Amino acid sequence: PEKIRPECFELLRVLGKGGYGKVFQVRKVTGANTGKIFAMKVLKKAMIVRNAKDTAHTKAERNILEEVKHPFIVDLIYAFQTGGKLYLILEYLSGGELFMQLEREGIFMEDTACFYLAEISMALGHLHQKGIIYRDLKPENIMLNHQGHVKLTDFGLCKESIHDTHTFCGTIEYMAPEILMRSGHNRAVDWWSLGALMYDMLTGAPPFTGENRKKTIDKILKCKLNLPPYLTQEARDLLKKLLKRNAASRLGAGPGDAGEVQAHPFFRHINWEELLARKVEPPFKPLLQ
Ligand SMILES: O=C(Nc1cccc(C(F)(F)F)c1)C1CCN(c2ncnc3[nH]cnc23)CC1
Ligand SMILES: [Zn+2]
Repeated sequence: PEKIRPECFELLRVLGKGGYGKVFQVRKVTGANTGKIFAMKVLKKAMIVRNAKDTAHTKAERNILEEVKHPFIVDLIYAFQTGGKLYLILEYLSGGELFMQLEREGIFMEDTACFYLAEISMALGHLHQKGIIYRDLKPENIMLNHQGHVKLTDFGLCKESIHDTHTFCGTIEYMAPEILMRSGHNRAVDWWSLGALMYDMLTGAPPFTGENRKKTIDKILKCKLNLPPYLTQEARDLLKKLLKRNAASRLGAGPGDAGEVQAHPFFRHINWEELLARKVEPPFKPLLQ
């Protein structure tokens, strides 16, 4: 049996740092996967007990996450606790954030947006089946692997550096009204957020923005959707079906879940079997760019 220790990993570079802890790119230097590169998160258990909402919740989420096998969800490989720290060993993802692609491109062609949103919808469908709600599809929460395919990566504890309960840490621009109102929610919040992300991809900004936090929340709650005249009929129709205040009435909120969204005419050109098999050419290939 292999004894996993922090000493099994050499540190290569820092990928992130915050109040809860720190993320490293690492190389495993002993055991079966000697030489393989991973992402290693190191969380301060002392900090976790302090800043929290429900550790049982986030623990259960990571418990499920560890067992998930899906091409568009991050692989949480090992998890162990020694010292006063929690170590999470994940697959290393070299393609950067979807945020970075949007920053570069300004806005996406509809075919580009369609590709990413399609892969994301399959990840969401799988998550819901396994009992996970993603909550927040801000483009920083979606990474790309070396090929340019989506990996959902933001689970469990709040990874923000500047905090605020952790609902309002970081941008709330992609989160459903009922999360912000703390009025109770379910997987329908994910289809809202997919819509907010789609809107950002196609127009350059999330749907509801304010000069400050208070005004932004007010706009999200009012949910007065402004549909740009320059987007296709299919894009506008999907957006109006996702970005609805009535959570129950969102496309995807019914019993078919992701199947409802995937059937929409906006995705008419997607071959879902090829997409899942990652046989569809991504719009952007990190290794080549
Ligand atoms: O966790 C992160 N940031 C962060 C920021 C502050 C604090 C903390 C914490 F306390 F949790 F440790 C974490 C990001 C997660 C996604 N990232 C990955 N980068 C590369 N391979 C990856 N494989 C899986 N994820 C990635 C980049 C960083
Ligand atoms: Zn926080």
